Amino acid sequence: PELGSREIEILGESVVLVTAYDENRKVVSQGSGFAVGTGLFATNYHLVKDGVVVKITAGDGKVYDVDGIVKYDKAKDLALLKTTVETGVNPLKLGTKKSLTKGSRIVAIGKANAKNTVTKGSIKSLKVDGLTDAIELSASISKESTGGPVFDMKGNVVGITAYGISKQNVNAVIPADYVADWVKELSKHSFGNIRIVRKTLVFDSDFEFNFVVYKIIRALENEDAATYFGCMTDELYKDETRKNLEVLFTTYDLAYNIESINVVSKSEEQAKVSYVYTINKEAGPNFKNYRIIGECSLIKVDGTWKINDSEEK
Repeated sequence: PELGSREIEILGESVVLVTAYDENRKVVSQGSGFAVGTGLFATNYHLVKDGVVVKITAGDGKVYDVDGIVKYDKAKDLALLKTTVETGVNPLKLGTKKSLTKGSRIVAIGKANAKNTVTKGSIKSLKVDGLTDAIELSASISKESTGGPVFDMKGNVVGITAYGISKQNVNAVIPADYVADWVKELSKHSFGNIRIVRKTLVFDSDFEFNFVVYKIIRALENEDAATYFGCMTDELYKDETRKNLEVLFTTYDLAYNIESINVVSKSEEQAKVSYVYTINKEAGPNFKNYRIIGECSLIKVDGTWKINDSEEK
């Protein structure tokens, strides 16, 4: 009852390279992921959280654009990505942590920069002190394989590698049950109907405009008023806004989940961009989580695009 090389090679064809880029096309993070649907890939949240643009590379070299993050869990360092198109990458069958015993053998597969690394090991413990639900392994899985699948001797995905998720030198993996729950919920929706929770951009002809809106929302999320006011014309700055931001940044920890950013209209010195995002409270006193559906006007000032008006509901 041991997973053979032939099976490992076949399962490895579902493992992909996940690369996140900043607005200047620089690589900010890179790791592994795996297909769990035709256009759905599981990975770590840390590999994509700072990616303005995210790309997936399959074992055959094919590169796919990421449309956005459809599910995520910060405490479990978990993310589910949706590609802009359905890919030819075969989804992997997911198992459960309920079948695991301590001492049982596992195989982790990761994609280096798009060739595979196979790491062998065993289950040390069915819990990890400090984590709500994690599995401890007897030895380490390399940083480059993070976000990749962990298989049992039957070939089912029982975990997801998560480099640095616990205390230093603790080797912990997240149970596949969490990804299976997301896949089951999303299974009831067609591909085109799956909704984005945290939007990632593509380097297309609309990038210059969509990025202003992406940057200004990201600045509110990072508690960065200097970047927030830098995204708008000098005219839009108000002392009252600056004061309101100080209270918001010190009172709460907030997540700004972007659903969509789209150019409505554009020209050489003027543009309109629509956007949808939610504000979710992670910590602090009472806060009513809410959705913002807006549209803003942009103008080119000394070459740099800036927001000169907005309307939100």
